[PDB]
Amino acid sequence: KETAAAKFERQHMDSSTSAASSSNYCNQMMKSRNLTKDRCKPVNTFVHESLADVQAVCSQKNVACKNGQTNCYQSYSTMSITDCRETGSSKYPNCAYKTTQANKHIIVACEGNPYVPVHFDASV
Repeated sequence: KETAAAKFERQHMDSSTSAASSSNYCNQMMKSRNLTKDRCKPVNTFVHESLADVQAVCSQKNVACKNGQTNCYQSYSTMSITDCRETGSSKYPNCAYKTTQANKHIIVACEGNPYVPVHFDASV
């Protein structure tokens, strides 16, 4: 089975594009990255940075996760990210998403040995 670290990568990393400029980026990526089985996953963010630069966030600014737990880390810099949010007319199995692009700080939850991202907690 897919580890938590691997799931974070599949769901949240997109190092090979620098940004989403296409209105169809999320429609394609949510399907490609296996986020549309059974139900459309409603909301998901992709990060357009190298895996090593995202992994490096686990030793950046320690902050609380949005549930108040202490294993979250905010990137010092903004990073290029894309939010994918299921539209108000989307109907599974034809999952439809609004793509929005921005530079924002990311907040990841890290766990394990090695201590790596396992959840995309928030953006700032």
